[PDB]
Amino acid sequence: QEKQDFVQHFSQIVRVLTEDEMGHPEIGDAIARLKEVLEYNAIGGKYNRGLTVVVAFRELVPRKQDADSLQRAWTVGWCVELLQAFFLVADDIMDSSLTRRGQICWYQKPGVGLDAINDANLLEACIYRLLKLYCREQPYYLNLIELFLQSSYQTEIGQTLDLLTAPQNVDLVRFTEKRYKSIVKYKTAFYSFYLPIAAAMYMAGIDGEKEHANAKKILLEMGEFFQIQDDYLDLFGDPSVTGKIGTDIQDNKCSWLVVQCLQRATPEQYQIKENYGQVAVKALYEELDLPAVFLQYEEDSYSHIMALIEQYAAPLPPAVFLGLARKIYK
Amino acid sequence: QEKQDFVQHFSQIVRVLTEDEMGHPEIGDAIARLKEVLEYNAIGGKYNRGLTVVVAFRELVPRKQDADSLQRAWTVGWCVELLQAFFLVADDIMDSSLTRRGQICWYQKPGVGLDAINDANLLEACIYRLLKLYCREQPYYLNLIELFLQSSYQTEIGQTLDLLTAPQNVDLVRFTEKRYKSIVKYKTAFYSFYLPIAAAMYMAGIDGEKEHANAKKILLEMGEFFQIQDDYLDLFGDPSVTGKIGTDIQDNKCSWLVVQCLQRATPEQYQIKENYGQVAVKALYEELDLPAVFLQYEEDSYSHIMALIEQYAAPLPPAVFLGLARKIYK
Ligand SMILES: O=C(Nc1cccc(C2=NCCN2)c1)c1ccc(-c2ccc(C(=O)Nc3cccc(C4=NCCN4)c3)cc2)cc1
Ligand SMILES: O=C(Nc1cccc(C2=NCCN2)c1)c1ccc(-c2ccc(C(=O)Nc3cccc(C4=NCCN4)c3)cc2)cc1
Repeated sequence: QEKQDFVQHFSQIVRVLTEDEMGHPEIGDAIARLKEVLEYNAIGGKYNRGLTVVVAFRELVPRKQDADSLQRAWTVGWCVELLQAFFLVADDIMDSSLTRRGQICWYQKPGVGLDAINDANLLEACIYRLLKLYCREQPYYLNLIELFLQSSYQTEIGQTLDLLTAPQNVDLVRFTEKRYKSIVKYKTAFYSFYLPIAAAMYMAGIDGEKEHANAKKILLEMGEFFQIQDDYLDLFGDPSVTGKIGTDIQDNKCSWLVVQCLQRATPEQYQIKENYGQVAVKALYEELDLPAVFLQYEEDSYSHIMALIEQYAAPLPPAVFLGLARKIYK
Repeated sequence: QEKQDFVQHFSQIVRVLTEDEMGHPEIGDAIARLKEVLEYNAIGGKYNRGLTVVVAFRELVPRKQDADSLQRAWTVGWCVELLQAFFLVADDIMDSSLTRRGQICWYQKPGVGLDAINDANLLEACIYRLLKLYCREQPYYLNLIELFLQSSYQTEIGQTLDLLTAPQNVDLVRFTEKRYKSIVKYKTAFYSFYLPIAAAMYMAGIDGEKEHANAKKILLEMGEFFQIQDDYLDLFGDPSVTGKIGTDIQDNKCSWLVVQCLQRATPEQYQIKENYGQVAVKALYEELDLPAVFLQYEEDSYSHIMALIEQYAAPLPPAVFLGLARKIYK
């Protein structure tokens, strides 16, 4: 039910971002185009990240939430969604993707193409316009600005690392465990899991370095499991349950699965760079019982995350972290 | 001589941006690549914008400049240069350019291609890393963050507007004066002329809304002349004096020259969308005495800028604005 109140707030988000027309009509055409970029690219996902901001926030304070406070929590939720849209529009260009969210990628639209690059940059910019519009008088204004800038930088560094690692031709010597973890941490975990809780945290007046560092320990480990599950499901999931079918192996992805395969292949199995990149790695993954290795790692990972929450949650409510965990773990 | 002290400070800029290796070796390869992006893309221009920050700054205070203060002025100079590099790397992709600064465009490098998009984003991100590293304890920290974010947004809006206006096929009904001015203002004038002085301004403790608004009036008008001269010189300049030869007409640019041509062409001359986009518009421009129209507009524009400085400079030293004007006007 909540997610809907969050999705409701978008037309106001868009309204507010397309107001300058009023004060500066000369730029009207550019603003109309920005509105298209918003509506194409910010809508249509699951909104778990932006929603995480609202749930966290509302779990992290009880009587300090008048209508304006909740409004800011929604806006900063949507800022996370804009950050994500900025990455995705740009990542889709970089990897020559065709579809996104069951839709043609913004850039594959006739009349868009590589103009999508500036479109992506505008999505980014809209983050800091919303923060100024809604949060500039707030004590946590600067903390949120720096948080979104740091998240972007980490993500971009992760993406660099990913591009160096899986060039758009087989090479498996790069696909190591330490490199995999490192890509997941910077490219996915920081912005997907730390950013949304940390922002809620700052908005609740919880600005301590120690507390953020504790929350981060928990959340980066959750992020890591998330992506690994993601990788497992890409291949071994049911498209009837998941809502897409996966192309990791074809794409020369540094998947958890291929990293696991490599540290557990006799040289015969090793090569086999003869089937990585288009059909069945899939058969070899099953020969090495990677589904059982996953099942086992998931059990250990859950144990590990529960101890992490035990050790590192306080003085925050465990529920904030437990909520995420329940979602991650079927 | 100064410009050299500014260019000297780069290897420290790069050193400082590539330090995280020390604390986080897992990301080493990504950092090495970032260092390449810096050195390819931030070096090789004229550095007028970043240099404008140092000259302004040093003209705007007399005994309040110890070694650390001058260091910050240099760093924020270089932040402007990084902003510029971010735009240029990205603009070069969007318009399928071949060369930049007498060099192959970063993205045309074999092994780079559309990865340049993330490279561009990293240049952007490095702005706010330098500001944090050097300026976070300064009273003007937040003002500079917001200034660089606003400059980026304006520029991106300008670029949108430019893309809507000169799609990569002839149409001349879009090439109006009001649209031209509007593109120059947002795409070029804000970040090239207002940003560098305003940052120097903030660093000197001059944070007044009124003063910034006055400085802006002067500087956006300087920006406008700059670009118009740029357009004139593109065609009618001497490549032996300028250091490049111009391709505006071929590229379907909204040049000042074509805007002037259109409001002064009988329908015969009008069409003539038969020669706009590849050889000689050039002959028709001379038939309409556009070089004399330029010469005249330049004389009026100089008059106008001197009155603007007279009226709007105080309480800042006229020299800060006069220095720029002297450079703009042969
Ligand atoms: O509202 C839900 N969770 C929620 C949202 C916001 C905050 C919280 C929360 N709990 C307390 C603290 N915050 C929980 C919720 C509803 C449906 C789901 C649901 C959505 C997608 C899936 C699913 O597709 N999982 C999955 C697997 C692999 C990848 C992804 C995925 N999602 C984003 C990009 N990739 C997602 C599973 C469950 C998840 C969460
Ligand atoms: O150091 C010089 N000017 C300067 C630099 C920084 C601050 C100031 C300044 N005066 C007091 C306040 N700030 C003046 C300087 C040295 C050589 C030049 C020079 C460089 C290029 C040109 C020239 O190519 N002009 C020109 C024409 C059209 C375009 C461009 C251009 N430059 C950046 C992108 N396009 C440049 C003319 C003169 C300009 C300035």
